[PDB]
Amino acid sequence: SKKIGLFYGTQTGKTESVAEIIRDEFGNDVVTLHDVSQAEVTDLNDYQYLIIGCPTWNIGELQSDWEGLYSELDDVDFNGKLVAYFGTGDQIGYADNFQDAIGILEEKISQRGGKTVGYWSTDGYDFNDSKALRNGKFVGLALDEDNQSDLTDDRIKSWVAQLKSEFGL
Ligand SMILES: Cc1cc2nc3c(=O)[nH]c(=O)nc-3n(C[C@H](O)[C@H](O)[C@H](O)COP(=O)(O)O)c2cc1C
Repeated sequence: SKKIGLFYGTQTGKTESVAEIIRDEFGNDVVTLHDVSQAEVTDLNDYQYLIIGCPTWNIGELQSDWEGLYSELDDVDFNGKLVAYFGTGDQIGYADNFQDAIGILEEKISQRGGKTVGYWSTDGYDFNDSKALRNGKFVGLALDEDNQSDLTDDRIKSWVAQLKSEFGL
């Protein structure tokens, strides 16, 4: 399959709204949305191209539904999969743990064989520390709907263009 499986979690709905934007931005290239509150870890097996969305909560912690699946990721093999990440977070209120959730998820998924695509520049954010940092870039798209909502659509448009190349669409 060349459809993209987008698996997101949300507590206050912001990550879901951004997920819908990414689906729209992919245009006629199909992206299928999956809320992880309704998923089983084995649903991840169904795609070769995955997009993982998660907000960071409670000072550096996973969104609740994602924590449930996280615990079972050693039950899946991500070899042969290309995986991109996005997150929502607040760089002003949580400057020391900005986007940690996607960094925790990517470290596990890459341990299990997934190959990360979609690295994103840190220019234009004001933060101190992040578990999503990888040699000076973020592991994936960092969105901030609390402080930088006006930038979200442009950031998504750019990242989707990069993803279509990295997924070979
Ligand atoms: C109590 C609380 C703690 C938060 N902790 C973090 C954090 O550690 N890191 C961060 O980047 N954002 C943090 N956020 C910001 C949320 O990730 C952000 O509002 C996000 O858009 C929520 O996504 P959701 O609506 O999909 O759940 C926190 C927000 C609140 C209210």
